Amino acid sequence: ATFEIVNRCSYTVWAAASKGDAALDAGGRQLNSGESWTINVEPGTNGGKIWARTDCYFDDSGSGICKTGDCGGLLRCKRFGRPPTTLAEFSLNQYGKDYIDISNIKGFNVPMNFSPTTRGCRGVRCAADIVGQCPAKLKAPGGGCNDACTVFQTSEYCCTTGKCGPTEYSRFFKRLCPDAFSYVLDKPTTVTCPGSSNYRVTFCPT
Repeated sequence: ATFEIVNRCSYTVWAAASKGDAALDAGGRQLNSGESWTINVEPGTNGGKIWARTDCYFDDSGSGICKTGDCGGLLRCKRFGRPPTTLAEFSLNQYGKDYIDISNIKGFNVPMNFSPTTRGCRGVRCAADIVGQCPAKLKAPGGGCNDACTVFQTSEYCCTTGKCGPTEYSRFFKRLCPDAFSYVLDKPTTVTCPGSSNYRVTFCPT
């Protein structure tokens, strides 16, 4: 499957793509403002994620640091990124269908649209100014808006036992972005697409 990753932000981002135990495609790349990078994701990929990283520095070997979404200091991510990270999430060719969503469960750094480029389903978007509106206690000094699990490490926010409810913090993310997951047990906003659809992830769509 192809994923065109487009940076419409006025700032550089370093795109990242992983399924948690491996890179997807090269795993990461710099995207200056306006640049597009197309990756190939193997059919059947379960639990893939794409995200933006901000304020990165990498040496000539591809080792370094980012302020949001850092994946073990690598340009080419093999693991998931450090919160806060707005997440484009997908599982492809799952009993003949693809499933896509956006999640704020690991916080929010950069606004995102995640849409099919082929027929048969809708896209999802979280484009509101979550960083600007972020509750004081969730603001990450390194940049972005943390989720409450990251900040407070409670069973309720982290849904450790599988029985949590919405919270004042989750409701903030949900108010700003109704079509993204705001906590683990949120009413799903997952879209079913035809198996083997292709996609575009756009940072700063609006």
